[PDB]
Amino acid sequence: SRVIVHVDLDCFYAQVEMISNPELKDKPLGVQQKYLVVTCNYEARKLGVKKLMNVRDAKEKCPQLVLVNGEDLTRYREMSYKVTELLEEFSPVVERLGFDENFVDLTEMVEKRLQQLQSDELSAVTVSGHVYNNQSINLLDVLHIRLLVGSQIAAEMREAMYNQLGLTGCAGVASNKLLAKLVSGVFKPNQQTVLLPESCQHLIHSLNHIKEIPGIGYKTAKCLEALGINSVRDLQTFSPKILEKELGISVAQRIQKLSFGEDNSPVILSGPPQSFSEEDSFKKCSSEVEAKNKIEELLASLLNRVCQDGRKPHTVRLIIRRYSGRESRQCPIPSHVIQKLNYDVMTPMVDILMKLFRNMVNVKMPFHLTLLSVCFCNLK
DNA sequence: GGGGTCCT
DNA sequence: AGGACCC
Ligand SMILES: Nc1ccn([C@H]2C[C@H](O)[C@@H](COP(=O)(O)OP(=O)(O)OP(=O)(O)O)O2)c(=O)n1
Ligand SMILES: [Mg+2]
Ligand SMILES: [Mg+2]
Repeated sequence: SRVIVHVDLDCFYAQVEMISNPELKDKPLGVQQKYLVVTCNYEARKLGVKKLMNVRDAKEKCPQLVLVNGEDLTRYREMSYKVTELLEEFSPVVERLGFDENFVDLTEMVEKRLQQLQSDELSAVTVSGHVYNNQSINLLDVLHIRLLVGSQIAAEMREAMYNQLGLTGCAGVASNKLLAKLVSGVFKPNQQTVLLPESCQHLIHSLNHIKEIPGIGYKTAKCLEALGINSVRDLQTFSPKILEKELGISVAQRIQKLSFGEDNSPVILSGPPQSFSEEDSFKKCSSEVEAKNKIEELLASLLNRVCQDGRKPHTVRLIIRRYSGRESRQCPIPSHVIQKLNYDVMTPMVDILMKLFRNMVNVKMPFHLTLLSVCFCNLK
């Protein structure tokens, strides 16, 4: 009974970079974070570059590959919010998934448009983009009609994103979030597809690995494989009783429904972010003098972002990762420090973070850190 | 990697 | 505070 759209930008970081430096939009491009090419444009994907590939492999598999540094997410994050604000203008319930994916619940919009339709141009209702599995449309099936109106709205969304933000992307229209996300990637890049209900099982069985189901991640998949469960059909067919006692009642029941293409989870309004964090990874930090400097660097960056936002963070968290898996310490922020917008907030904040740091790290005995992160949360 | 979410 | 998920 729902019409959901999943919007997925084409090679997002690379797209932002190509727009920033149009001298790049004609060469194979890779966006680099440390030793990783986290994403690349479709010209590089032709030359055999894949997501999250090593720069050694990349530089060898494509020596003409242009690399730009994408460790600072500032510009990506800003464009990311322009996209979801644009979608929110179509319909206010927009759920973000990472920086480059959004779900919108179109069912009220679709119903409104259909109520405005007369007899002449309901003939007449046509699909925009691809129909998954090339299945024939039945114009007398109200479910088909509602999903086709969905595809028209999705086309308007992609058109607005291009005309207003210069961005291309894909869309998937289906009856729930799981299916919309699975179907959006069927034709890429810069294309869209709609899933009609009688093709649901074809879509779910098209998957080759159980980890390809959104909601089934690394740990869960490893567990399932441990159990002899490898195909979607294996999971569909496994004993609920055993699954429940192996993974617990909540996860087992949820993921088994997913394996049938069933997902009743609502599209949630993401709204403003609930946390701001910054991190830096490194080979080695083994002193407190370094720690403090790193933390000060991160803290400075964060205060720029708190300042921009408006709301104020009421707790701080320090996160670490030691050599050879993360640990954290948090505490409320003193009320007087919370009012800064002018003064000197650095020293009192670094004082707090260093205490947390010494709480976790025993500095009287040697240590080896490989990541540091500062997070502001509990915003008001 | 450099983010972000929610539940236990 | 830690674990699991998503990108
Ligand atoms: N461990 C990971 C996995 C993902 N990413 C980033 C790179 C991508 O920009 C985005 C997730 O990748 P997508 O699946 O959205 O793929 P892209 O948007 O990069 O390209 P496309 O959608 O065309 O496949 O988040 C990341 O930072 N770290
Ligand atoms: Mg994308
Ligand atoms: Mg998965």
